[PDB]
Amino acid sequence: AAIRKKLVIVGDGACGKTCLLIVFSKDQFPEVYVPTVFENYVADIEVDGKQVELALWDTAGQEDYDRLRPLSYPDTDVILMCFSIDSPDSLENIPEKWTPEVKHFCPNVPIILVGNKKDLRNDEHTRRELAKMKQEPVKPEEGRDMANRIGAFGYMECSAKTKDGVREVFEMATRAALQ
Ligand SMILES: Nc1nc2c(ncn2[C@@H]2O[C@H](COP(=O)(O)OP(=O)(O)O)[C@@H](O)[C@H]2O)c(=O)[nH]1
Ligand SMILES: [Mg+2]
Ligand SMILES: [Mg+2]
Ligand SMILES: [Mg+2]
Repeated sequence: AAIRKKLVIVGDGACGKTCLLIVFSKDQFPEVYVPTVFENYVADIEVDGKQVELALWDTAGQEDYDRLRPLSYPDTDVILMCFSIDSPDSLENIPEKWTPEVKHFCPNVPIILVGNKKDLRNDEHTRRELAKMKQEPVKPEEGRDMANRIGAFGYMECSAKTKDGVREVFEMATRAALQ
């Protein structure tokens, strides 16, 4: 009857995974109370005229539990693989940590590469703090290149803070899961 797809979100601690789920889940109508933990959390989305049940799994809190975390991977239909645009170190962990893991436990599962916190790219305090480490915010082309490099289905940027791009992240994930 209903189409259910399992979505798992991964990426470094504090890169915006939980906030991204919260903003998406709060967008749903009728309005529902949204918790701060997501484990098989069912969200109903309509994409291209089709009703889909997305079962959301957040790995926040598990980023350094290398043996516990992969227990969430079986029968995943789509991966949101996140980094934060205010953290080049988070982007470097995409090929170095997250991609090998996800490809191992989720073979042939489509990956959406997601750059979070896009509102920080041109933020004065963010630039100043990063410059102390000889870094700067991630550029869009660096995100697009990484997405090609890891064989992502697509690349999206979003901000949980402004909500820009959030809907589109989940529409893209849903299409990927269906196809
Ligand atoms: N400026 C900005 N801050 C964000 C955004 N998303 C999350 N944050 C903040 O970044 C921190 C980590 O976010 P969280 O979603 O808990 O990250 P998680 O550990 O990956 O689940 C929190 O202080 C959030 O309020 C965003 O889009 N823009
Ligand atoms: Mg990351
Ligand atoms: Mg976010
Ligand atoms: Mg839940």
